[PDB]
Amino acid sequence: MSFSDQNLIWIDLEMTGLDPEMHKIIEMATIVTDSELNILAEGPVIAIHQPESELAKMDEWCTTTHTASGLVARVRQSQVSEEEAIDQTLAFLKQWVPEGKSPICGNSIGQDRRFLYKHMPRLEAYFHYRYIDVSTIKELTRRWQPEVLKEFSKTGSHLALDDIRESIAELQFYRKAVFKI
Ligand code: NA
Repeated sequence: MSFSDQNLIWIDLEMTGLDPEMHKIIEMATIVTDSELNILAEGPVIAIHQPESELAKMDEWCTTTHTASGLVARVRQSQVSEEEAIDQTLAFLKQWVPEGKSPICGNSIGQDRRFLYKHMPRLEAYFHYRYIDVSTIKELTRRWQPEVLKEFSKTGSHLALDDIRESIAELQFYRKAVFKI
């Protein structure tokens, strides 16, 4: 419909920890915006099944966070593997953005990209090599005019779709508050 090579692919992952070689993806969500950050479509929100032995690698922060959000129960119930999650996400993205054109967009998105390289390389390959990291702008704002940051707050629920929605809202806030373009 509004298929364009200027559209942006936003992605957030939840994981069993911080180390791609050790840990696993347990949730993925994607959103497509246009170049002006208008949300065009939300993609599959997928709790990815992992066996107990992988969930058992989670530290206290991960265990309490992902249990209290209901994600662990959804992971245990899920019948969707990483490959099926890739397939579903690619089938969605191909309707909105061409392959290789959108940077990866989100908060500290380098960490997510590391997990994509290791666990979902077919999905990583869909992104342009660049990064649109909203936390880059957060950090520069904290240093150049930190009082701006008191005007925006995040819930930070670690539900992947809600957090990527917050990432977009954060960048929308920055465009009005710290940008002049
Ligand atoms: Na994240």
